[PDB]
Amino acid sequence: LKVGSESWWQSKHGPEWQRLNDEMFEVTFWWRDPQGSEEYSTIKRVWVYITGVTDHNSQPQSMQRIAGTDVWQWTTQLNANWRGSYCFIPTERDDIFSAPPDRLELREGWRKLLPQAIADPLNPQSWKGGLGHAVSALEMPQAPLQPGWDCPQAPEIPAKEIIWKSERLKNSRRVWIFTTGDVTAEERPLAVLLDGEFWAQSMPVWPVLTSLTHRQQLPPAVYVLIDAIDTTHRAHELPCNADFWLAVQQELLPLVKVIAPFSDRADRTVVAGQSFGGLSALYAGLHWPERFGCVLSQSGSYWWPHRQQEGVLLEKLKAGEVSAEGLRIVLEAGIREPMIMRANQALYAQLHPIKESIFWRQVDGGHDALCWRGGLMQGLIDLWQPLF
Ligand code: NA
Repeated sequence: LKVGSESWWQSKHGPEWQRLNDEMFEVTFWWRDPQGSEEYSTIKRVWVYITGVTDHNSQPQSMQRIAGTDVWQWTTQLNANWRGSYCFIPTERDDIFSAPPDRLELREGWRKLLPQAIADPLNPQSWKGGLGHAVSALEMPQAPLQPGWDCPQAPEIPAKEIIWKSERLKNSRRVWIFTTGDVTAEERPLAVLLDGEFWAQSMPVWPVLTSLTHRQQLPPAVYVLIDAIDTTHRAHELPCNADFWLAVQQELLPLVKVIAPFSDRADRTVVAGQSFGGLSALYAGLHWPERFGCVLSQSGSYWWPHRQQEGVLLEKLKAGEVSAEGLRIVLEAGIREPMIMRANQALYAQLHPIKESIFWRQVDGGHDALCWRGGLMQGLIDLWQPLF
């Protein structure tokens, strides 16, 4: 009842929202200063950073402290269909975002601040982000269902983590092997997931796949999740790197097959990734359609390597150096990530001769795992649907 008191804080479990109109909701966020009120606290600003929203040309506004309390509060508006992740940035600095600002001023600003990002401690839905700070989930009421995520179930057989020591790549990484449905299942499709460490540890997919397979949305299957190791490895290995996929095919999969047998049918073999991983996943089906006949690409980085020039994959597809023949593809991108959107549309245009084998999807979200988690499940559902 009295704002900022223990009992008041008790009633707070993350942001609260209410409809403004048909299109928008108003949303309020609270952060509690561990250090107490103005007198006792060194905190000068708290920034709310919302993925795909905070980035998109006016001056950022801080949370404001309610005078005399440990409460910081900030209100904004969000689209009814929107879902995405956010973080708080409590900082002792007062120099960032003072000017009334250039697009590059903004980016620089957030670059300086993002190292101090934290998840909302009162939001139960928080995870270690992909960018070395924790984040929290926010979903507006009309955001679409994400298959399986609302009714996770304990895995029947927990995933096995092995170390894959690659002779070709001269490195070691974690691989997680997870099998679903009935043990005796024969000719189980294989799905390979890039950024495996994220989907194995940060936002574990196990209980969601379990849930969907139990209700026969997904066939019994073998999932192989590959650790990207770190940012540098990832940026070398994922974007169009033949040696990565030759190692995967010649060393990793034959190991996985003796531990967890799966089908050698390309037409049910899935390769799934996001950004560099989506690009990688397509690159794999274009060059080894005998092994990978199904591609799940979400927010694929089709601009690669050019951070106003076509990406190399698109160029090689234009030139007929590679064909998308013998492929089923889920191709997904968010509207709140405009440059990714454009690259994906350019690819889609190019894939015209193979247009009807493509599940083309747009989304009200950004470059954000909270959005991807749904499209990942739905994409696996679409690709495997002919097995039903
Ligand atoms: Na639930």
